[PDB]
Amino acid sequence: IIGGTESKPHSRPYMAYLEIVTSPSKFCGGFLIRRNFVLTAAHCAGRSITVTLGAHNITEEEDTWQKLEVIKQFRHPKYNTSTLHHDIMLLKLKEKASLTLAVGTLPFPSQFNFVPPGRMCRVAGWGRTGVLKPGSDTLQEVKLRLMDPQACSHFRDFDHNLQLCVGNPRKTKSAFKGDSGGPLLCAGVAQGIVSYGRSDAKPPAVFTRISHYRPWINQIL
Ligand SMILES: COC(=O)c1ccc(NS(=O)(=O)c2sc3ccc(F)cc3c2C)c(S(C)(=O)=O)c1
Repeated sequence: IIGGTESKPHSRPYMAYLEIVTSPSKFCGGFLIRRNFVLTAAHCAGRSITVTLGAHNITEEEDTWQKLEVIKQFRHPKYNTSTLHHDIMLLKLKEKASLTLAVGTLPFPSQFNFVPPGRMCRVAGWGRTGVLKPGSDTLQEVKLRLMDPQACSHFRDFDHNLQLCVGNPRKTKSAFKGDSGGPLLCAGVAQGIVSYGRSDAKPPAVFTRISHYRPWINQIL
Protein backbone atom coordinates (compact mmCIF):
# COMPACT_ATOMS: atom_id res chain seq x y z
CA ILE A 1 0.00 0.00 0.00
CA ILE A 2 1.55 3.26 -1.23
CA GLY A 3 0.60 6.64 0.18
CA GLY A 4 -1.78 5.24 2.80
CA THR A 5 -2.16 5.51 6.55
CA GLU A 6 -2.06 2.94 9.33
CA SER A 7 -5.40 1.28 9.90
CA LYS A 8 -6.91 1.15 13.35
CA PRO A 9 -5.70 -2.19 14.77
CA HIS A 10 -8.19 -5.01 14.09
CA SER A 11 -10.53 -2.60 12.28
CA ARG A 12 -10.26 -4.96 9.27
CA PRO A 13 -10.60 -8.36 10.98
CA TYR A 14 -11.20 -10.16 7.67
CA MET A 15 -7.79 -9.24 6.22
CA ALA A 16 -5.54 -12.21 5.44
CA TYR A 17 -1.77 -12.29 4.91
CA LEU A 18 -0.54 -15.02 2.56
CA GLU A 19 2.93 -16.58 2.67
CA ILE A 20 3.23 -18.54 -0.59
CA VAL A 21 5.94 -21.12 -1.31
CA THR A 22 6.69 -22.12 -4.89
CA SER A 23 8.38 -25.28 -6.14
CA PRO A 24 11.17 -18.68 -4.00
CA SER A 25 8.35 -17.25 -1.88
CA LYS A 26 5.49 -14.88 -2.66
CA PHE A 27 3.43 -12.61 -0.42
CA CYS A 28 -0.20 -11.72 -1.13
CA GLY A 29 -3.33 -10.38 0.49
CA GLY A 30 -6.75 -11.91 0.97
CA PHE A 31 -9.90 -11.69 3.01
CA LEU A 32 -11.83 -14.17 5.12
CA ILE A 33 -15.32 -14.66 3.68
CA ARG A 34 -16.15 -17.65 5.90
CA ARG A 35 -14.48 -19.42 8.81
CA ASN A 36 -12.46 -21.77 6.58
CA PHE A 37 -12.44 -19.93 3.23
CA VAL A 38 -10.25 -17.03 2.09
CA LEU A 39 -10.79 -15.11 -1.15
CA THR A 40 -7.65 -14.00 -2.98
CA ALA A 41 -6.20 -13.54 -6.46
CA ALA A 42 -5.54 -16.57 -8.66
CA HIS A 43 -1.98 -15.49 -9.51
CA CYS A 44 -1.06 -15.88 -5.82
CA ALA A 45 -1.31 -19.66 -6.23
CA GLY A 46 1.82 -21.65 -5.45
CA ARG A 47 2.76 -24.94 -3.87
CA SER A 48 2.36 -24.07 -0.17
CA ILE A 49 0.27 -21.20 1.20
CA THR A 50 0.09 -20.19 4.87
CA VAL A 51 -2.65 -17.78 5.96
CA THR A 52 -2.16 -15.34 8.84
CA LEU A 53 -5.35 -13.89 10.31
CA GLY A 54 -6.02 -11.42 13.11
CA ALA A 55 -2.76 -9.54 12.54
CA HIS A 56 -2.03 -5.83 12.66
CA ASN A 57 1.75 -6.05 13.00
CA ILE A 58 3.00 -8.69 10.55
CA THR A 59 6.68 -8.66 11.59
CA GLU A 60 6.37 -9.92 15.18
CA GLU A 61 3.92 -12.55 16.38
CA GLU A 62 0.86 -11.21 18.23
CA ASP A 63 -1.53 -12.90 20.63
CA THR A 64 -4.34 -12.26 18.12
CA TRP A 65 -2.59 -14.17 15.31
CA GLN A 66 -4.20 -17.22 13.73
CA LYS A 67 -2.02 -19.15 11.26
CA LEU A 68 -3.73 -21.77 9.09
CA GLU A 69 -2.51 -24.01 6.28
CA VAL A 70 -4.26 -23.99 2.92
CA ILE A 71 -5.43 -27.48 1.95
CA LYS A 72 -6.99 -26.65 -1.44
CA GLN A 73 -6.53 -23.86 -3.99
CA PHE A 74 -9.65 -23.45 -6.15
CA ARG A 75 -8.70 -21.17 -9.02
CA HIS A 76 -11.45 -19.89 -11.29
CA PRO A 77 -11.75 -22.45 -14.12
CA LYS A 78 -11.22 -19.80 -16.83
CA TYR A 79 -8.24 -18.09 -15.18
CA ASN A 80 -5.50 -17.06 -17.63
CA THR A 81 -2.00 -17.34 -16.18
CA SER A 82 -0.54 -14.43 -18.20
CA THR A 83 -3.38 -12.00 -18.97
CA LEU A 84 -4.78 -12.47 -15.43
CA HIS A 85 -8.38 -12.57 -16.65
CA HIS A 86 -10.64 -14.01 -13.95
CA ASP A 87 -7.89 -13.50 -11.35
CA ILE A 88 -9.82 -14.91 -8.39
CA MET A 89 -9.19 -17.95 -6.20
CA LEU A 90 -10.87 -19.64 -3.23
CA LEU A 91 -8.63 -21.04 -0.49
CA LYS A 92 -9.84 -23.80 1.84
CA LEU A 93 -8.16 -23.66 5.24
CA LYS A 94 -7.13 -26.87 6.99
CA GLU A 95 -9.00 -25.85 10.15
CA LYS A 96 -11.62 -23.27 11.08
CA ALA A 97 -10.51 -19.87 12.31
CA SER A 98 -11.76 -18.55 15.64
CA LEU A 99 -14.11 -15.56 15.45
CA THR A 100 -12.59 -13.02 17.84
CA LEU A 101 -12.11 -9.27 18.20
CA ALA A 102 -9.32 -9.58 15.62
CA VAL A 103 -10.71 -12.30 13.30
CA GLY A 104 -14.01 -11.72 11.53
CA THR A 105 -15.82 -12.49 8.30
CA LEU A 106 -16.40 -10.01 5.48
CA PRO A 107 -20.13 -10.15 4.63
CA PHE A 108 -21.32 -10.17 1.02
CA PRO A 109 -24.59 -8.35 0.23
CA SER A 110 -27.47 -9.86 -1.71
CA GLN A 111 -26.87 -7.46 -4.63
CA PHE A 112 -23.63 -6.74 -6.51
CA ASN A 113 -24.01 -3.85 -8.93
CA PHE A 114 -21.68 -3.43 -11.89
CA VAL A 115 -19.80 -0.47 -10.42
CA PRO A 116 -18.99 2.23 -12.99
CA PRO A 117 -16.00 4.59 -12.61
CA GLY A 118 -15.99 7.63 -10.36
CA ARG A 119 -16.45 5.78 -7.06
CA MET A 120 -14.12 6.26 -4.09
CA CYS A 121 -13.02 3.04 -2.40
CA ARG A 122 -10.45 1.68 0.06
CA VAL A 123 -7.81 -1.04 -0.19
CA ALA A 124 -5.73 -2.47 2.66
CA GLY A 125 -2.72 -4.74 2.90
CA TRP A 126 0.80 -5.31 4.17
CA GLY A 127 2.45 -4.92 0.77
CA ARG A 128 5.34 -2.71 -0.21
CA THR A 129 4.91 0.95 0.72
CA GLY A 130 6.65 2.01 -2.50
CA VAL A 131 8.92 0.94 -5.31
CA LEU A 132 11.83 -1.10 -3.89
CA LYS A 133 10.46 -0.56 -0.36
CA PRO A 134 9.95 -3.50 2.01
CA GLY A 135 6.53 -4.72 2.99
CA SER A 136 4.76 -2.65 5.60
CA ASP A 137 5.20 -3.68 9.23
CA THR A 138 1.55 -2.85 10.00
CA LEU A 139 -1.72 -2.97 8.08
CA GLN A 140 -2.01 0.10 5.83
CA GLU A 141 -5.07 1.40 4.00
CA VAL A 142 -5.39 3.99 1.24
CA LYS A 143 -8.35 5.69 -0.44
CA LEU A 144 -8.42 5.20 -4.21
CA ARG A 145 -10.60 6.43 -7.07
CA LEU A 146 -12.27 4.17 -9.62
CA MET A 147 -10.88 5.61 -12.85
CA ASP A 148 -12.30 5.79 -16.34
CA PRO A 149 -11.24 2.73 -18.38
CA GLN A 150 -9.18 4.95 -20.69
CA ALA A 151 -6.69 5.49 -17.85
CA CYS A 152 -5.74 1.79 -18.03
CA SER A 153 -5.38 1.72 -21.83
CA HIS A 154 -1.62 1.15 -21.53
CA PHE A 155 -2.20 -2.33 -20.07
CA ARG A 156 -2.28 -4.75 -22.99
CA ASP A 157 -4.82 -7.26 -21.66
CA PHE A 158 -6.95 -4.90 -19.55
CA ASP A 159 -10.70 -5.28 -20.11
CA HIS A 160 -12.93 -2.58 -18.61
CA ASN A 161 -15.88 -4.97 -18.50
CA LEU A 162 -13.99 -7.63 -16.51
CA GLN A 163 -11.63 -5.48 -14.43
CA LEU A 164 -11.55 -2.22 -12.49
CA CYS A 165 -9.15 0.64 -13.23
CA VAL A 166 -8.18 1.91 -9.78
CA GLY A 167 -5.86 4.78 -8.91
CA ASN A 168 -5.44 8.43 -9.88
CA PRO A 169 -2.54 8.55 -12.38
CA ARG A 170 -1.37 11.96 -11.09
CA LYS A 171 -0.68 10.64 -7.57
CA THR A 172 1.34 7.85 -5.98
CA LYS A 173 -1.52 6.38 -3.92
CA SER A 174 -2.10 2.81 -5.11
CA ALA A 175 -1.89 -0.82 -4.18
CA PHE A 176 1.40 -2.50 -5.05
CA LYS A 177 3.42 -5.70 -4.65
CA GLY A 178 2.33 -7.72 -1.64
CA ASP A 179 -1.20 -6.27 -1.71
CA SER A 180 -2.37 -8.68 -4.43
CA GLY A 181 -5.49 -10.60 -3.49
CA GLY A 182 -6.63 -7.93 -1.04
CA PRO A 183 -10.16 -6.59 -1.34
CA LEU A 184 -11.19 -3.29 -2.89
CA LEU A 185 -13.79 -2.10 -0.39
CA CYS A 186 -16.39 0.35 -1.72
CA ALA A 187 -18.92 1.57 0.86
CA GLY A 188 -18.12 -1.44 3.05
CA VAL A 189 -18.62 -4.04 0.29
CA ALA A 190 -15.70 -5.74 -1.45
CA GLN A 191 -16.11 -4.88 -5.14
CA GLY A 192 -12.59 -5.72 -6.32
CA ILE A 193 -9.48 -7.83 -5.83
CA VAL A 194 -5.97 -6.44 -6.33
CA SER A 195 -4.62 -8.04 -9.50
CA TYR A 196 -1.64 -6.22 -11.04
CA GLY A 197 -0.21 -2.94 -12.32
CA ARG A 198 3.07 -1.32 -13.34
CA SER A 199 6.43 -2.31 -11.87
CA ASP A 200 7.29 1.35 -11.19
CA ALA A 201 4.00 1.60 -9.22
CA LYS A 202 2.65 4.50 -11.25
CA PRO A 203 -1.14 4.10 -10.93
CA PRO A 204 -3.75 3.07 -12.03
CA ALA A 205 -3.72 -0.60 -11.02
CA VAL A 206 -5.98 -3.35 -12.35
CA PHE A 207 -8.53 -5.00 -10.05
CA THR A 208 -10.70 -8.05 -10.65
CA ARG A 209 -14.42 -7.24 -10.65
CA ILE A 210 -16.08 -9.28 -7.90
CA SER A 211 -19.64 -8.67 -9.16
CA HIS A 212 -19.07 -10.99 -12.14
CA TYR A 213 -18.13 -13.90 -9.86
CA ARG A 214 -20.80 -13.58 -7.16
CA PRO A 215 -22.63 -16.82 -8.16
CA TRP A 216 -19.26 -18.59 -8.28
CA ILE A 217 -18.32 -17.23 -4.84
CA ASN A 218 -21.78 -18.32 -3.66
CA GLN A 219 -20.47 -21.91 -3.64
CA ILE A 220 -18.78 -21.16 -0.31
CA LEU A 221 -21.66 -19.10 1.11
C1 LIG B 1 -1.06 -8.94 -17.31
O1 LIG B 1 -0.32 -8.96 -16.06
C2 LIG B 1 0.49 -7.93 -15.86
O2 LIG B 1 0.63 -7.03 -16.65
C3 LIG B 1 1.21 -8.02 -14.56
C4 LIG B 1 1.90 -6.92 -14.06
C5 LIG B 1 2.56 -7.00 -12.84
C6 LIG B 1 2.55 -8.18 -12.10
N1 LIG B 1 3.23 -8.27 -10.85
S1 LIG B 1 4.08 -7.09 -10.11
O3 LIG B 1 4.94 -6.50 -11.09
O4 LIG B 1 4.63 -7.66 -8.92
C7 LIG B 1 2.91 -5.88 -9.63
S2 LIG B 1 3.16 -4.25 -10.10
C8 LIG B 1 1.71 -3.75 -9.30
C9 LIG B 1 1.19 -2.46 -9.23
C10 LIG B 1 0.01 -2.23 -8.54
C11 LIG B 1 -0.62 -3.30 -7.94
F1 LIG B 1 -1.77 -3.07 -7.27
C12 LIG B 1 -0.14 -4.59 -7.99
C13 LIG B 1 1.05 -4.83 -8.68
C14 LIG B 1 1.78 -6.06 -8.88
C15 LIG B 1 1.33 -7.39 -8.34
C16 LIG B 1 1.85 -9.28 -12.61
S3 LIG B 1 1.78 -10.82 -11.74
C17 LIG B 1 0.91 -10.44 -10.26
O5 LIG B 1 0.99 -11.74 -12.50
O6 LIG B 1 3.12 -11.20 -11.39
C18 LIG B 1 1.18 -9.20 -13.83
